Amino acid sequence: GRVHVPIAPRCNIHCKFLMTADDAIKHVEKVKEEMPISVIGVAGPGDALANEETFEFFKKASKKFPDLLKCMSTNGLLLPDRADELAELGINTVTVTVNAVDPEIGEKIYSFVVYKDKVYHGREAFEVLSRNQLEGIEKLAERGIIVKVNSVLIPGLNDEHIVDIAREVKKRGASLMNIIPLIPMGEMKDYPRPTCEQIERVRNEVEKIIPVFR
Repeated sequence: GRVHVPIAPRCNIHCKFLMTADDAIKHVEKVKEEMPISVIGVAGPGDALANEETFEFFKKASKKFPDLLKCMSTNGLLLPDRADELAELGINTVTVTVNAVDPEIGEKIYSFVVYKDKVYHGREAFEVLSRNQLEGIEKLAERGIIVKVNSVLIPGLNDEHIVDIAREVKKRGASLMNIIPLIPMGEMKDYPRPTCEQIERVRNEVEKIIPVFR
């Protein structure tokens, strides 16, 4: 019962691990006529916040679809600058991908970040992303938007660090954490998919700090 529309091509970060807005509206209305829908979301293919089409779409969906839950996923880089607008457009839930809170780990996950038309590399890239996404969680949460945090479990990189993430995002106002196992491909093809003993171990530990999606 959830429709995601692909209207957000541009991404503003490089992590190592199409419709117009009006065409997406017509798609939702056609899908609603054939299937019960309760949620509309924007999640990709890039970052939702890095694309003006995202906000044009939710503006129109506000009028045409007041009853539906509205959600989006983002890396959070633009959340401090867009959090107010998201609230005004009726976004109910935002999923923020947070893969580290310690820069010695985060610098190994992100290669660069593009923010206000400056390219940051390496450790500075993660520090900019991390500050913005964590502040963004609190700006969303204080406006009533449900914040869900996605964290990719990278064995040998952040596996023992996920509970630190959970403590930090809980302090900022997150409601739920979703631990996602790494699927190695291309960049970081040399990392393994986590064992299922490990994924359920970390889920059980995180659950003591914040609710976990299951």
